[PDB]
Amino acid sequence: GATNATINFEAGILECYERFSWQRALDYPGQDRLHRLKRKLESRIKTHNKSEPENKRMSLEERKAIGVKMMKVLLFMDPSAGIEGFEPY
Amino acid sequence: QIEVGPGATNATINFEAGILECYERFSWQRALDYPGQDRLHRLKRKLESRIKTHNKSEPENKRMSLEERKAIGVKMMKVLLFMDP
Ligand SMILES: [Br-]
Ligand SMILES: [Br-]
Ligand SMILES: [Br-]
Ligand SMILES: [Br-]
Ligand SMILES: [Br-]
Ligand SMILES: [Br-]
Ligand SMILES: [Br-]
Ligand SMILES: [Br-]
Ligand SMILES: [Br-]
Ligand SMILES: [Br-]
Ligand SMILES: [Br-]
Ligand SMILES: [Br-]
Ligand SMILES: [Br-]
Ligand SMILES: [Br-]
Ligand SMILES: [Br-]
Ligand SMILES: [Br-]
Ligand SMILES: [Br-]
Ligand SMILES: [Br-]
Ligand SMILES: [Br-]
Repeated sequence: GATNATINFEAGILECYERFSWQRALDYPGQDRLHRLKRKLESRIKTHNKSEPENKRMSLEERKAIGVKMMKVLLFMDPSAGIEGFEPY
Repeated sequence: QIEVGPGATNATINFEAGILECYERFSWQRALDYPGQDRLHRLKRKLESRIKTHNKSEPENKRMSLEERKAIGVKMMKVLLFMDP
């Protein structure tokens, strides 16, 4: 529910920790935090997906893309994936 | 783990202050379940403590409040949000 939405949002959040860690900006307790979040969302995704029909199931990967989009919208940024898609103004 | 420089302390505080801002924005979608609300409140509480401790560890002209650090965090979040590996 609010559980699905919250999972997808948290999957975007995870993707951002990951991107930041890739750029060597995430500190060591931050990377512990990233590992806890990934394990926790994995277990939460397994459970949520097990309680829905086949066609209402989504991998972590798909969900990350959903949460990244949510994050863009909330921060008032163009919602399109990737570096392509900006408007001029 | 990934090896990082001393710059990552402040960067991670700023980053996480951007994260917190996002949770806060998402919350106003009432889309945030109880474990999500607890994660947000705990984030804010721990970040305030880290900010106070880090600021107390720095000159004065480098000290920054939570609201200033969120502003830095959101700047970083634009860059990150549009470069997908
Ligand atoms: Br959603
Ligand atoms: Br450290
Ligand atoms: Br932490
Ligand atoms: Br993604
Ligand atoms: Br903003
Ligand atoms: Br934009
Ligand atoms: Br898209
Ligand atoms: Br779009
Ligand atoms: Br993206
Ligand atoms: Br890209
Ligand atoms: Br537009
Ligand atoms: Br490394
Ligand atoms: Br550094
Ligand atoms: Br920074
Ligand atoms: Br978080
Ligand atoms: Br809340
Ligand atoms: Br706040
Ligand atoms: Br300050
Ligand atoms: Br403040």
